[PDB]
Amino acid sequence: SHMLFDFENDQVPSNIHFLNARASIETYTGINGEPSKGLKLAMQSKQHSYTGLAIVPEQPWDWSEFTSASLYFDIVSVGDHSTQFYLDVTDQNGAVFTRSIDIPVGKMQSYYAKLSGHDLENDLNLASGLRSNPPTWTSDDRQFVWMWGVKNLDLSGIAKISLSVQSAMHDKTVIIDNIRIQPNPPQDENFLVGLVDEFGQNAKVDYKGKIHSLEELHAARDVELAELDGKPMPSRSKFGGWLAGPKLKATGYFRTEKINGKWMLVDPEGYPYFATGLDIIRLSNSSTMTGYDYDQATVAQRSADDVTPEDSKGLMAVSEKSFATRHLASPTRAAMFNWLPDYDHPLANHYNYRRSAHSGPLKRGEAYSFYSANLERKYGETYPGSYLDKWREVTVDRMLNWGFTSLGNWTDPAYYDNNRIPFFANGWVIGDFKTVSSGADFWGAMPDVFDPEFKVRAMETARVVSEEIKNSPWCVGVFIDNEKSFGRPDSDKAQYGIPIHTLGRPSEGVPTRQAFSKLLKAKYKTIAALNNAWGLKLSSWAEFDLGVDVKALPVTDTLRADYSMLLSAYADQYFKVVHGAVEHYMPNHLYLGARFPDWGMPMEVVKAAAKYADVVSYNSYKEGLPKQKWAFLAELDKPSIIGEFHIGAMDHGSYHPGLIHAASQADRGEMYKDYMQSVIDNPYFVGAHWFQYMDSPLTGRAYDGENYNVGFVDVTDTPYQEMVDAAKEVNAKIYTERLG
Ligand SMILES: OC[C@H]1O[C@@H](O)[C@H](O)[C@@H](O[C@@H]2O[C@H]3CO[C@@H]([C@@H]2O)[C@@H]3O)[C@H]1O
Ligand SMILES: [Ca+2]
Repeated sequence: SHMLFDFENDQVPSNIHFLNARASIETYTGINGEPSKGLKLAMQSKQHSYTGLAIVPEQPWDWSEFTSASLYFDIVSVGDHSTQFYLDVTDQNGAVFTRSIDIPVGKMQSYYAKLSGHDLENDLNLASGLRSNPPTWTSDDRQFVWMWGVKNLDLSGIAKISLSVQSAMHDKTVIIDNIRIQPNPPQDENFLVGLVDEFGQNAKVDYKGKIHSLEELHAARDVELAELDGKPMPSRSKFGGWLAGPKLKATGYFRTEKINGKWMLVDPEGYPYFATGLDIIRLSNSSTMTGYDYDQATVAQRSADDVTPEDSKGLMAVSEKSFATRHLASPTRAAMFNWLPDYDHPLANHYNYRRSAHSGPLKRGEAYSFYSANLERKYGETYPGSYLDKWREVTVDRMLNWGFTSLGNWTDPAYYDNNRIPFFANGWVIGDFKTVSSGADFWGAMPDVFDPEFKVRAMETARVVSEEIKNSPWCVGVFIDNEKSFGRPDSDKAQYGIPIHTLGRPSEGVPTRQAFSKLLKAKYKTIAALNNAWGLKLSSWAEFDLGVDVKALPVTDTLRADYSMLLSAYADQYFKVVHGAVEHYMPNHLYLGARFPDWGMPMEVVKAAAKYADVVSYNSYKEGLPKQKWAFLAELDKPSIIGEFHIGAMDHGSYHPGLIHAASQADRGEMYKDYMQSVIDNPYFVGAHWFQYMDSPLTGRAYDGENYNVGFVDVTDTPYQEMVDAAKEVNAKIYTERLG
């Protein structure tokens, strides 16, 4: 194709810029086995949470002739750690896409990111409904995995090519060579055909541990069941705390306390407690859209009062009447599957049906859970559905064997009386209340928390959670909601997106806007004072109260101060209402906040949670908890919990490793241990939960197409032994590390 950088002139090129990284040209051994010159990039990524290089041509490259082509890099890690690279490609209009992949130590390989062609011809997926696809051609090269952003850049002007390492726990070093563009090979018209075998596995790729028959599955089951004796790790108290104490005052419920400078939970009997475990201990998210649909008059409709969003509903039992009306809605989906059972087949009962979807080519449709089918294959039936009871018992035996102290978030309520391991409960506050927007809402619109109907719904949410947990001492506490779009950290406008978007609306029929207006009047009194403040020329408060377009205003210190007031009042009201509901129906139990992702934790909102929540919860998909990124915790002095993290890999058939990437199954375990060490060393954290128990389906979970290697078990319900070992290493030292 077209060689951009081969480094053979021994220069570090002046249009490649470095950020917290040292670059030089070094002879190394390339893919063709010959010594060659490459760019050695030693990133100072232990110290700095963003490191990397950026190629910035003096004028954007005009690549418009490349109508079907990819960008290639030869890359390899050097030293002790694999490197997850983020590739960010930015065009001359500011449009960006992000791909990512693991870069192992050892053998150099070629990595490519498509610029145009093939499968590039709130939907983070490719057309298929997979977050990232199998390759559209066969080669030994590795495809950069799709993450997010604009599929089709303006190729007549590529402005920036960025490779970065972010929030690492270690210095990372790579060698890079042969940066080039190549036309795409012809597209394999079968690239999405026959992806899945009868077990839910990658049909086209054999890999270590793959199941090739029913008897191998039974052999896997027999080996494991032989080792599970139901026994907890040593010195765990009844409720999974630390028997060696010091023993503290016992209240009969889980609670928080600072134990010699380190925040802890304290179990119902008074023993120090630290929460470890897995999220999604349920079957709801294990189904994948098959491509078929049913007659709508055969489908039960959602009640408007239901507290449970569609994504979190139990797998729906599909009726024979429904199945009789089966028709093809997506040929592309349907051709993915080598095996799906007839309605007559004993495994037909693992069909599901979703009535909505966040992302993907179908808004609704038939889905099949291969994991669930494999439970039945593994454990059989001694009575209808007995494989589900057996799954739960095995699941609990596993967690105790593996040393986990809890069942994490989104545990099926059938586990809530297990009375062998504590669990975390959850509810979602959903309904018909009025909404507001941040201007970039990810999962859905934000609630208008000043609408009385929002409180009516928070109350019903808590009521139902309360009826599920039956005031049990086994419930560590209650998460409410998840990853709400309180505002992105990219810029002041993004962060204050809720105030900005809401200010643009009228006060009439917008209760959050009325609350905001009240605060600004009390601050400024007259319209002329507000005019001076905001640089506006409004004729009256009445005019102000019709809505003002402040999106257009650059954010000044005055504007920032006013937006901060408004966002604080919004978050205060949210947490106040949710906390009041939880305390009303579950007065004994901890309220665990709203699970802030890195893209939705503006400090005004964190502060509001620290006021009402007993434990502030954050989701953090990174290689660990970097010092500077989490220094703000000292200010709040609140016990905190990681609700989600994970590390995935692509050596066990998955097309997508997940959010954070390892070189292999063993490397996943090593990265789990590094992540958990950073939680364990942090004095504000009282636990961390891994998302999630099982891999997502190879062809994408029905809700939004995530198709990640993020399980402790694969589609066949076989544990990843490298993850088991890493969890046991961690779980053996959680208490000795925190207490001494
Ligand atoms: O295009 C939107 C993206 O923006 C990126 O900046 C986020 O890191 C991404 O974060 C992801 O968002 C949700 C889907 O995967 C998880 C990840 O944090 C969240 O659940 C995503 O929000
Ligand atoms: Ca070279």
